[PDB]
Amino acid sequence: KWTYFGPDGENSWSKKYPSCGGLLQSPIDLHSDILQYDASLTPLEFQGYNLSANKQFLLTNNGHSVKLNLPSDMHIQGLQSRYSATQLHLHWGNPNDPHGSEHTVSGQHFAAELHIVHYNSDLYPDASTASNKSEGLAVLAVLIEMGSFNPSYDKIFSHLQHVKYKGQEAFVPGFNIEELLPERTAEYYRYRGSLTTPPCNPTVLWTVFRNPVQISQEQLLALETALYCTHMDDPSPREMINNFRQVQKFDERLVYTSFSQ
Ligand SMILES: Cc1cc(C)nc(Sc2c(F)c(F)c(S(N)(=O)=O)c(F)c2F)n1
Ligand SMILES: [Zn+2]
Repeated sequence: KWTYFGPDGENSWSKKYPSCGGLLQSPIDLHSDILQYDASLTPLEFQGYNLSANKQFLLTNNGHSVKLNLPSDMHIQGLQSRYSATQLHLHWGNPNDPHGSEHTVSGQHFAAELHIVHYNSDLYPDASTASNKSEGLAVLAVLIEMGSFNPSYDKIFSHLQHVKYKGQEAFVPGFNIEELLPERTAEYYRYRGSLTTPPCNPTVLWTVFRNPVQISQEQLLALETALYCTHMDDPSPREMINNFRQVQKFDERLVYTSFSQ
């Protein structure tokens, strides 16, 4: 069992999941000392991200986040191999300190973070197999700040009061997942790291977009207050808050940027 708070929290993940104490761990603070421009980093292309509106996709509260299942025909092109999507989900803080992204930029958290998980489908039959191979996974990260309402993020958030408890599910009509991405997607940070949850496998090629998107005050507060880690009618609920990992050491290494500074 793992959590973000108390005896099963992140300083204890290495007891059940040894890779959480291993090398290449994410997330990290993206700061000047550790950045270098790499002009060979080209734009990713996002294929099949305009999901059919006549199809539904499963939204689930899994006890650790809210996750939307994504289809195999969605992928990114541009890496050595094609990577196919498997799911997206979010990380956030809480209303008294609404700074719960995973990655930080020059020490600042953002309000929340979206992850769109993909696996190397040219070399591996599924995401479980890929998850133990170097560069087996590729995750896209979008930093989220509070400001303007976001109609495209609302296609997910409008369902939150109906997946309040662990194990609950909703169906979301397809919509264009590219509208969750920020401006200037050609500008990003790129590095080799790990899953930021157990089992913390060091097998993720990260792409964190440079620019954040905005969601409203009301949307961020729904995300921070609607959900629980526990089942309905568990007599001692646990609020799903602060489900982000602290930044990790990152020494002797570099994050590559597709933008110059
Ligand atoms: C290790 C493994 C195997 C499989 C099949 N899916 C997953 S899904 C997943 C994942 F791949 C991720 F990269 C992450 S994250 N926070 O984006 O690092 C995650 F939370 C996840 F839930 N992870
Ligand atoms: Zn994540």
